[PDB]
Amino acid sequence: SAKDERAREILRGFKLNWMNLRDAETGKILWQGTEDLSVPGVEHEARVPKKILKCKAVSRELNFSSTEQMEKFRLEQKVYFKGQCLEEWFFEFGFVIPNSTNTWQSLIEAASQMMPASVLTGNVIIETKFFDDDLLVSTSRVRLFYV
Ligand SMILES: c1ccc([C@@H]2Nc3ccccc3-c3nc4ccccc4n32)nc1
Ligand SMILES: c1ccc([C@@H]2Nc3ccccc3-c3nc4ccccc4n32)nc1
Repeated sequence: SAKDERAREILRGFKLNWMNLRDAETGKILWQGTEDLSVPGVEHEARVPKKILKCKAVSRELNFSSTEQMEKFRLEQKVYFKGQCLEEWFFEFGFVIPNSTNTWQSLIEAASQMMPASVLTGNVIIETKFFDDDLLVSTSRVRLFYV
């Protein structure tokens, strides 16, 4: 369909350039990277400090480029533990200018009692879906290790 084709054009023009995660209370950077963890079809991996699980909230900065215009760029993310969804998060960025580069800041609040890092590590998958409005542009997964 015309929509399948537009989703592929948007994905072809998209890159996640860099990202970081901070403790929202202190501001300190807990994780950073420059690889595009949203590329579909391969399982990505990330190692995060275990103490991130004790944060009341984490702030994310996500820097991305897009050749295509988007009217309502947004994300749906699911935290899966051994295949079961524990939490779902929704975030909206909105309009994206064609051929722009953009930094998107989001706050992720903890929900309700966290299992220990040693039980979670290697058993959490974050599934990220990027949309333009109701159009699914890509689905990607990162497996998390807590260190
Ligand atoms: C390190 C850790 C988790 C991710 C994961 N995976 C992601 C992949 C593409 C874009 C954003 C993320 C991301 N946002 C997160 C917010 C809270 C917890 C995990 C989150 N992710 N990426 C790198
Ligand atoms: C604050 C906000 C969200 C979470 C969230 N909450 C989680 C709930 C169940 C399993 C894993 C997580 C989780 N892994 C994370 C890796 C990086 C950042 C946040 C992460 N989480 N933890 C503290």
